[PDB]
Amino acid sequence: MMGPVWRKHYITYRINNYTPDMNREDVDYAIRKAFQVWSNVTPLKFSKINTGMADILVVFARGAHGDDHAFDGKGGILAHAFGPGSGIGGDAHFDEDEFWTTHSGGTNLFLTAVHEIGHSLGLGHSSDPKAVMFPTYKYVDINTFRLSADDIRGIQSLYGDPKEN
Ligand SMILES: [Ca+2]
Ligand SMILES: [Ca+2]
Ligand SMILES: [Ca+2]
Ligand SMILES: [Zn+2]
Ligand SMILES: [Zn+2]
Repeated sequence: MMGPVWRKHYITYRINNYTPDMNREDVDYAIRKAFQVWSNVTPLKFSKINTGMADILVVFARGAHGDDHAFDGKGGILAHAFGPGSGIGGDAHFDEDEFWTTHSGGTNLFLTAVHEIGHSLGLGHSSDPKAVMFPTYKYVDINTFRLSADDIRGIQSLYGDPKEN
């Protein structure tokens, strides 16, 4: 059986704080485009809010940061996220000890967020090294990036595919 799902289509996110590694606008853009990857294949729609309680909180932090999953310094775990639910449910956390970038150096924020949001929507890891839900990081350019068949099958068995027209 698989884990619980969001039981609505309009889902909100809030960026709690920004990493200083990147331009603030680029954080915004990378996160929006990572949600779009998943919006493109489901009926889910994501919007950013700046106040109010959001479904998905995006956090940058080092070490312990208030949940049961203290980060571990540079390398190791890069980020983690919680599956659908209230409260900490759906939240996505990125380790500030990594160096977050818009490019092939350090750790690419966009690619990392697509994986984390995969978790936030209910997915687990894939055994396919081409899947974005493969557990370890491997850079691919934002332009060439595509969800694998396995990523699509996974997300569509949870939410359906849309819906158009
Ligand atoms: Ca780490
Ligand atoms: Ca939440
Ligand atoms: Ca950093
Ligand atoms: Zn955390
Ligand atoms: Zn993961």
